Amino acid sequence: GDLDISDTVGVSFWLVTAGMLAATVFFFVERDQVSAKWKTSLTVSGLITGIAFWHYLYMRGVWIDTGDTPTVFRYINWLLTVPLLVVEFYLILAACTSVAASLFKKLLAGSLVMLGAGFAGEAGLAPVLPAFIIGMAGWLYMIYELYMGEGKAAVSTASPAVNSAYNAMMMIIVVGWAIYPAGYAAGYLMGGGVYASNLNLIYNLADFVNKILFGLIIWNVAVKESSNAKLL
Amino acid sequence: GDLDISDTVGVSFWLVTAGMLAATVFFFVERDQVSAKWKTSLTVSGLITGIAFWHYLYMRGVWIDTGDTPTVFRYINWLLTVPLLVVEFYLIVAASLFKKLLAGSLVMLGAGFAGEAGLAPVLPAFIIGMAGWLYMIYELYMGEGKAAVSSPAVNSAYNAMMMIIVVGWAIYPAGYAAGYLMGVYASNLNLIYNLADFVNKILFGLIIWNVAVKESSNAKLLEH
Amino acid sequence: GGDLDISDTVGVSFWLVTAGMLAATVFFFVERDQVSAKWKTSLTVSGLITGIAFWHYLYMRGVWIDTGDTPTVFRYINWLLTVPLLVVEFYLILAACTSVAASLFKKLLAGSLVMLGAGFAGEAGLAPVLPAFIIGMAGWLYMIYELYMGEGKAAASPAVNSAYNAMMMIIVVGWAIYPAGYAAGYLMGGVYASNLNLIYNLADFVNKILFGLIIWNVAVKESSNAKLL
Amino acid sequence: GDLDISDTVGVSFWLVTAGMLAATVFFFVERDQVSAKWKTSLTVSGLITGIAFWHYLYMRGVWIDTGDTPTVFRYINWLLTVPLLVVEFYLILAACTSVAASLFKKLLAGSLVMLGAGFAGEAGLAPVLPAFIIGMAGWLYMIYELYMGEGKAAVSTASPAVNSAYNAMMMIIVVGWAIYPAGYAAGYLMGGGVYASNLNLIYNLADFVNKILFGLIIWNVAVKESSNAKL
Amino acid sequence: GDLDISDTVGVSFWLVTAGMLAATVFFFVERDQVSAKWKTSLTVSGLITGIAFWHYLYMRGVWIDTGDTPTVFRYINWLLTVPLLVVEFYLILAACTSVAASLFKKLLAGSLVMLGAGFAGEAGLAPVLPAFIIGMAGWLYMIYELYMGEGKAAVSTASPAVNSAYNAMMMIIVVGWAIYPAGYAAGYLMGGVYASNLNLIYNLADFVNKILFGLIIWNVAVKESSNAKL
Ligand SMILES: *C/C=C(C)/C=C/C=C(C)/C=C/C1=C(C)CCCC1(C)C
Ligand SMILES: *C/C=C(C)/C=C/C=C(C)/C=C/C1=C(C)CCCC1(C)C
Ligand SMILES: *C/C=C(C)/C=C/C=C(C)/C=C/C1=C(C)CCCC1(C)C
Ligand SMILES: *C/C=C(C)/C=C/C=C(C)/C=C/C1=C(C)CCCC1(C)C
Ligand SMILES: *C/C=C(C)/C=C/C=C(C)/C=C/C1=C(C)CCCC1(C)C
Repeated sequence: GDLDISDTVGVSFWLVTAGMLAATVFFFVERDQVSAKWKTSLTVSGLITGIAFWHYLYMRGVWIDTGDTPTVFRYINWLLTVPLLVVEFYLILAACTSVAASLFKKLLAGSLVMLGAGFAGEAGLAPVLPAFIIGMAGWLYMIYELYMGEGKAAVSTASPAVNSAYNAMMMIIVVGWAIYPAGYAAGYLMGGGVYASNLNLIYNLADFVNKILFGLIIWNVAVKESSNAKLL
Repeated sequence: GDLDISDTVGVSFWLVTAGMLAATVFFFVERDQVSAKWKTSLTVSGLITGIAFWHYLYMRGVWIDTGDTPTVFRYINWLLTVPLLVVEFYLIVAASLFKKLLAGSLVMLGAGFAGEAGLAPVLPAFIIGMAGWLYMIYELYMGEGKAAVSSPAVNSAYNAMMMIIVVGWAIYPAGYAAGYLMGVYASNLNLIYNLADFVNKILFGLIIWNVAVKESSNAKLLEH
Repeated sequence: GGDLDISDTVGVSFWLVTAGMLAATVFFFVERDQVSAKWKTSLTVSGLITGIAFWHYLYMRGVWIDTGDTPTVFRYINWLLTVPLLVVEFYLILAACTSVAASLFKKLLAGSLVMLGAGFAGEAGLAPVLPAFIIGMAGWLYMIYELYMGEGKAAASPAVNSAYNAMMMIIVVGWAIYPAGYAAGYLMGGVYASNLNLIYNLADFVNKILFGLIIWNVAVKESSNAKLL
Repeated sequence: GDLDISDTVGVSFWLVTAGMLAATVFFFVERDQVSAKWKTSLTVSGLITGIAFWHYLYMRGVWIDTGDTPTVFRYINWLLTVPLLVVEFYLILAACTSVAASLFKKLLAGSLVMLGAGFAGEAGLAPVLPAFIIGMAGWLYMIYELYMGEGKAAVSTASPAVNSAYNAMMMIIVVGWAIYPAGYAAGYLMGGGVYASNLNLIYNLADFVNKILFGLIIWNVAVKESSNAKL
Repeated sequence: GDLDISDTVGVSFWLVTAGMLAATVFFFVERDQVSAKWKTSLTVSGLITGIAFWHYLYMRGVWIDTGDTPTVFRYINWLLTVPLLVVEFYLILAACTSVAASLFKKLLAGSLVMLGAGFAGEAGLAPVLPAFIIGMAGWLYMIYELYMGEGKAAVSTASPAVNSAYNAMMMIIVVGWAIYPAGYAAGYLMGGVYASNLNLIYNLADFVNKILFGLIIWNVAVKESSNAKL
């Protein structure tokens, strides 16, 4: 049975699964193109893409066998991978800020509320819009604390590579992550049934941008910095 | 079809299965950032998560398929993994302590199993289980443990292995207690076991990793 | 559970190329330790191209044997994932030769996406077969154009030159087998299912394995030469 | 359904399967902890544990499914691994004596007689008692050749590591290997019926001792030498 | 159930499958015991045994389910692996002569005629005996070109290791490969198909020529790499 090109959510799942699998191999193998300062970052990136891979196989499974949005798998994957992205965030902060381990506590706290509220909405354990609002709070609390709350502590200019990582991190958590709540709105906040296709299409683009492309930017910083240190 | 959310135990199983997979990969890959002094410790850590992963697939499998607590899978998994944790201490008087810790661990698990499998009433089983566990902690003080291991990095490792067997390990008897010694609560029992395996196998290996990476970086830094 | 059907010529070809991508992937990933930092990402990308092909070859061949129909979607999804990856390789190479390298990447991607879009519309019956072929060649020739004339018309290293040529050579001579196969299938005025698949499978072998091999040969030579210091 | 605890043999296969899994990973991954002097040894060590894992999977399948002692799988496994262990013995002996090549041939001949006889017994192609004796002769001919025959050549303490590995080889053939004929006696040479439970339990233990544990001995010696030689 | 010991060839398939599995692992892992000169060699060797393994798994499936000879899996396996052994030969040849590229194309052409012929026979596409003679000609032409043709161009003392690898290559294509036609002869060239002998001989041939030949190269390479460091 060839892929059904009409099942475009079907195809999206397929594409992203391959993207996850590839990225995963790429992050692990390229660990040797970066130095000890950078290796653990690549491990975590690969680990994030890796877990998404397996969860993508299951997500696609259920879509195709039932045509229902795979909410529980979706959130289980976020539950597992969001904390690790937070760990990448922490790893970056620890290079340029005194408050890195305290921030990590609050960023984690943000993310759990963000995710729990989201899930409540989609699970029908809470009305959609209220749940969206609390979720948004969670996400925004993280942004707040990172740049305006406790995070305002240090913006150490010391390393061009660390500024890049820091820049990339901001970019991902602000515009990067914005794709998910966009997804949630499209699916649940237009006119009450669920617009299941557009929900999943957007979620799928968001995991690609946020798991694969973020990983990719960090690797590029990592390789560039690694190579300049070699020259010297 | 989609994962059934109302099955909290099923979900917990899923999550730790993934945690174990992830940790196993992480320990193996990260061996390249720790000196020869630490590599084997990371191997052993990866082995523990590895075995736990396979056993989590089956434990989960049983739960979804029948609703029964996978007691034998659980205990067999501990039987394979707990010895490897004790090995990690020997890697740190040594051969004597290992043998004593092993015996403790085996008395501990044996009694636990006895109770859960119905080969002994649960309370006496709990006491002998507790005795075995308690004997392990004892041997790390007045006993053969008062051999002040020369090496700060060795000490941070040892301290953290000291702490895990005391506070980390307590989650299991807590698990047993919840399930068998309250007013069987299979659901609560499996939730605490899951959490205990998660904390103890992942975080402990994370500790060793952390010490090892720090020690190794410092030692390559003094190579100037 | 029987022996491979010998009558089924298309099956044998799928089977073979499947194996070839499998071998190739292992080859490229393993051999990374025979090339320098300057070349390693190339080999990775090379390996990911063949690895992703491998998985899709497994599905393609299963679609063929179980139904006998042509695996258009699996075939195009495969190229959608691998072609940009091949363009990334051109970018990686071109990062030496010019400072305009990031521009070319953007343009070559757009060209190739058009090339595959046209082709797909053709085989999918979303657009008539012959005009689809035309827009197909447009994207392709546009790619070839921007490399030979236009922007890619720019320049300590005797290896980046061979790899450059390798690229210019393959995107012209190598990639040609694809529209050659499309013509064979849909442009004889039914659909020539077997010829199509045989040529595509042949093109994939040549362009994914043999291209990867050329880069490997350049990287290996350069790394052992630069080692003499 | 959960593992059945009353099926002792069943549990034994499960434990040993998993041990073979872990040890395979252990011996491969740990190769970067030993010098070029020892790597191939750890490779062969992981191969033996590796091949044994796959066979343990099948052996356990058979038992769980039929209750029959999985003879052919057992001896197929031994046929693939014993020659490898004999290869490891040759490598050690290479560092000790000039007679190393003929010893290897002699030992391979011994072990094949040994395994052939044992198998004929268990598969019912020969009486269980005489097969055992020929089995034992092959085994004993190996031991003889190491201790009194062409192997009385040179103990030659070239290295403290080579000397440790040599002695490890010398012990295992005797004390470690002895578990197998003991298991075979227990299963075929003591009763009315075949004592399959004991037989499988003892073989399981013997694979564990000889593949996993003996592999760890080579690993131990090899890590110590390599770390010492580096400084 | 337990493996069926009466099925000699069943068991034969089992034994070489596992040997291919082991040998693939051996060769990839052991690359860190040889220097850059030899690493690709070991990679090709692993690739040969790796392809063989996957094919042996299908070949055994076919022998159990049907009891028939898996002729197409076998030749498909050979079609993938022989070109690779020839690539290996070219790598050996390149350190010994300057006519290596010409030799590679010659030997490959030889080997495809060799395989196409044997297959045509076994598949029933061509009478069994003329097929044998033709396939045999392809082989012999390969042996012609190495000993008396373009191969007469040069030997090499440049290294005693390259000289060993050369010698092994010359030996293998003569005594090693000879096991294959012997098997065909056994199977199709006696009375009115001796399927067991054929398959036993071919499994033996794959073992000697893929696993054992591989081991010889590996050995040359570890000696040479170990001396090089000294
Ligand atoms: C790897 C996955 C990542 C980094 C996922 C991030 C997901 C979010 C930031 C989701 C956010 C949501 C809101 C901010 C509003 C309520 C529910 C959401 C979950 C979809
Ligand atoms: C990797 C798994 C580990 C380290 C498991 C450890 C389990 C224990 C320390 C359990 C202790 C128990 C008691 C002290 C009494 C009741 C039964 C218990 C076994 C689970
Ligand atoms: C790994 C796959 C690669 C590099 C595929 C390349 C495919 C092409 C260059 C296909 C080109 C086509 C045309 C130029 C005409 C219209 C449609 C085609 C797709 C088959
Ligand atoms: C990895 C497995 C190994 C090294 C197995 C060795 C098995 C033996 C040495 C068995 C010996 C036997 C006899 C000496 C008496 C006859 C029957 C036996 C085969 C089990
Ligand atoms: C890895 C497999 C290899 C190297 C196979 C080699 C096979 C041959 C040299 C077969 C030769 C045959 C003849 C020389 C006569 C014609 C029929 C044969 C194919 C089996």
